[PDB]
Amino acid sequence: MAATAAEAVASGSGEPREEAGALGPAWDESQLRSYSFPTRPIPRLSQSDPRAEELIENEEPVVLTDTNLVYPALKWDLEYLQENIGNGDFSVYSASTHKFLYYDEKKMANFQNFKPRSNREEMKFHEFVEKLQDIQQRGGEERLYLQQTLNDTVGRKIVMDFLGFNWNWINKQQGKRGWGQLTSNLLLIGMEGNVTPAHYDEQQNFFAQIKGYKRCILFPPDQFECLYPYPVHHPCDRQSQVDFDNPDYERFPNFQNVVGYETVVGPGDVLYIPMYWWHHIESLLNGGITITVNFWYKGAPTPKRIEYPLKAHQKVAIMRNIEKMLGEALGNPQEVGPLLNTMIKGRYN
Amino acid sequence: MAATAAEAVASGSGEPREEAGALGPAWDESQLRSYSFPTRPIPRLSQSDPRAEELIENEEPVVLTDTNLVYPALKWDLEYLQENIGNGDFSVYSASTHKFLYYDEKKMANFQNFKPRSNREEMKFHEFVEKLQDIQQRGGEERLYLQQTLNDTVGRKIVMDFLGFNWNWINKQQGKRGWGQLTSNLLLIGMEGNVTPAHYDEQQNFFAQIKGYKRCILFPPDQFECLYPYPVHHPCDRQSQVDFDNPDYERFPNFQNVVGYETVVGPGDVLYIPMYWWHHIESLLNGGITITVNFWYKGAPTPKRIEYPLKAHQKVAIMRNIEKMLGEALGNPQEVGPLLNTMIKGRYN
Ligand SMILES: O=C(O)CC[C@H](O)C(=O)O
Ligand SMILES: O=C(O)CC[C@H](O)C(=O)O
Ligand SMILES: O=C(O)CC[C@H](O)C(=O)O
Ligand SMILES: O=C(O)CC[C@H](O)C(=O)O
Ligand SMILES: [Fe+3]
Ligand SMILES: [Fe+3]
Repeated sequence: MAATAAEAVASGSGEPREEAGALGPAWDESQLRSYSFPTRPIPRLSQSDPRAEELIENEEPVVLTDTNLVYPALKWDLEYLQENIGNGDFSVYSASTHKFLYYDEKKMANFQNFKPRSNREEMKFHEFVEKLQDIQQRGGEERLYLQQTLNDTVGRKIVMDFLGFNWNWINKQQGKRGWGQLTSNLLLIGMEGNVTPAHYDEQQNFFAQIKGYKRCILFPPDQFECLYPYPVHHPCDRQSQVDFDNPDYERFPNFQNVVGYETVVGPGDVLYIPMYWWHHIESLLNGGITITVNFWYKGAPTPKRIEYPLKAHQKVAIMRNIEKMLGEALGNPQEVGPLLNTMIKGRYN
Repeated sequence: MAATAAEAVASGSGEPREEAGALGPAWDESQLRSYSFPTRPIPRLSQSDPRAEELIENEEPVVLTDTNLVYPALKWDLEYLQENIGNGDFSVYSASTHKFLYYDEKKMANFQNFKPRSNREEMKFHEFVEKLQDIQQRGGEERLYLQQTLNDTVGRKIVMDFLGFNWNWINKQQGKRGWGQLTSNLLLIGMEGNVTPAHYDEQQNFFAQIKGYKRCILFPPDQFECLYPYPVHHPCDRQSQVDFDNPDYERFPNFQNVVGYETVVGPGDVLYIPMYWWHHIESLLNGGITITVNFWYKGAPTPKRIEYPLKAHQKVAIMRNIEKMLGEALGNPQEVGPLLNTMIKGRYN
């Protein structure tokens, strides 16, 4: 029965992997939040597996289990980083809810009726750690999520760890895919339960898990119609307007058709998040703090002769450009919507 | 009472003008079709009136009563033209209904499920006149509408009449408005009751009435949202999808808000139809055949520095361009609609 046959391939992250030396289940289902949509698993392969190379060349997610990409960082933890990360400033987001929706500040100018559910604040690593402890011991509920690009200002031992990354492997990946340069490395440290809502990036991403576990739920670019991203000029550009915890099927009917790809990554796993793929990321409930470092690369330059039909991500690119052009022409982003409706109502719908 | 005050300025063409020498009412109300929308009158002025110049400079319709634009052609009629128009071919449209919706043949390729309610056929003027008589005496109901650009091939006396047009006046109009060159002169001869459905042109137009009477109903460019033009790639591009005789308020709800500008033009009147203004044109019921010659001019070049806010016609221009671009990018016009809906549903509506 196809219905049942399907209810089966809709595993999710699957049965929890077992830790070496019989240290028990890495994590368990009750640590995962519950959503309204189905999900099949992202393949977990070895970098030496020809399949893994296949998925990447073909822009599909895959978790590489043995890259040693950030092997030297697997020793990182709060104590170690405070002693060696530097006296530099670290962007730290604070929020009331478990949801840390990203917002673009340079865009906060066009939409003033927008109020951030989470606020940013610069800190010295020890401050973040301090504030983390107050909350921790005082049993508070304020959630924090440090997210900072690793810059010229980190300490000596961190720079050392950095040099020990597996540049041989990734550089070859950058080379074989024609990608552009590495644009940055984002360091993320969050509290258990922290959620990064579904959104997509215009960067190729190698997501290297370091400490703790993270459940990653991705959606292919062709599910744009089911995820309803905010307007291109809105601060939450690229983020989904749908609240996965309380989805509004009236406003977002096609979210009822969404199908995800998930997996739980841990210390040493590297998840390839292809450019334009939506991803929702959550730190397992009661799993402790999580540490991750990503590698963002500019995508490869678009082929000179366009081949048809277009790939989903090229249509998404086209839609974004229309919204931007219209923004410039009308001289005001607020008017994009009204003109678009006028263009389709009774004509294309 | 504003409601009443308004029910009054909603005259229409107004009281029928009286013919010189007490020859009676030029025409009467029962000769006008009945529609669901209100209309105020287009001003009837003298070319020497500073107001007339005001409306034209400001791109608003006006009927000039004394231009002598086509004074020499006021003698034209079927007999005269057959003897002097030429042996050239004349495009003649035939239709079952009184509505002569224009269709672009070069575009009939993308929409094959489109069937012309009226068909074109080349003829020698005498043929058109012959076919006109058969129908006429045989009491048939097949309607014909000759519409042909006046070309290099017209007879000597017609070329003479042409030279006697008031080029001094119009050339000065072309000059003062910065318009481009005269692109053409369309000759129109239709049967009583013939209707040209609401549509807009991307040409400045001086509409010179010659024989018979025509009721002209125009709408400002900012009523785009009430008139629902077909998709830009459709054969009926620029025409309204709304059937003025049987309007579908379900599909076209805003047609309930449409307000027209009308007038009845006769022998010697010249109606200025500004670029992008919608116009519906009908030959009075039982008024005999009608003859008109238009003057189409390219519009003036768009100012180098764009001033805000945009004028309605600039937004219409913007919408058309979006539809065309999307057509090229997707490599197929049929897909424009689906992408536009995906772009607005749950995001901008
Ligand atoms: O100073 C900051 O926190 C921003 C650093 C910037 O993202 C970079 O290093 O390129
Ligand atoms: O790990 C998170 O919570 C956010 C990850 C971020 O979206 C990325 O693209 O690396
Ligand atoms: O030959 C025809 O009927 C088309 C003539 C063309 O419109 C022109 O004269 O520019
Ligand atoms: O007079 C007609 O029936 C059609 C007139 C045509 O739309 C024009 O722009 O001159
Ligand atoms: Fe991301
Ligand atoms: Fe026209």
